[PDB]
Amino acid sequence: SKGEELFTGVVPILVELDGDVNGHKFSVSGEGEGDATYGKLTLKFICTTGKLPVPWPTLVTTFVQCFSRYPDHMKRHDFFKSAMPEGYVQERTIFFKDDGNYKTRAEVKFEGDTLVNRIELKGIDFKEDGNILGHKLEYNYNSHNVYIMADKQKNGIKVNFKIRHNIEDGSVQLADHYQQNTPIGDGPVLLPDNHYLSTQSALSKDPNEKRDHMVLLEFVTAAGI
Repeated sequence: SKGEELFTGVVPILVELDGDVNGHKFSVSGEGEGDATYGKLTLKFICTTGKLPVPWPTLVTTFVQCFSRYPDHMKRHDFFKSAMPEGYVQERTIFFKDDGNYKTRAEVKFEGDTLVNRIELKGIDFKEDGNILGHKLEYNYNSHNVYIMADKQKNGIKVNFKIRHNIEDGSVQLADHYQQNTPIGDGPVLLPDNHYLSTQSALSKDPNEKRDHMVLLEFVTAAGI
């Protein structure tokens, strides 16, 4: 592939997000590394504007699937890497059941040797007293399957999945994702056959960090083929 070669080693990652949730403006910066050979990700996020108005777990999916590990046999299905280094646009609408929804637009691409994820996030119809704004979500995360399907008309892919956020009371906060990716350039990309990504994540904190943050560790692997 065209991008395959870019992911042979450990790649530095840079994440920049600008968000507004119900008039609550904020900014997050993240740094880390990605090692596609192992579908491994390590990222540290910082709320630059002070305290995050939403719960960290809600931003996880938002904050680089090109770091997924595709087994040799599945390489031809790797749309993500194939779009590099020009990059791709990642757009989403995330509906929190019985609550507001997030609308995101991101650009994933290389800036020199660093992989960049620049995001704009807009959140509306949230309940000032709900699970989100009310910060009732637990600081954790579960493993999920991300279903991938090609989008011929748009020379990109469509992804759909649900995230299940644990609430402090033992209950669950549902987050339905609708996702579209399209190549930035005019270059060719690989259009995959339906398959999925198996994602596992772990959230932590840095004892030395005084600022509001989140440390994330993920492992991602393609399957279903």
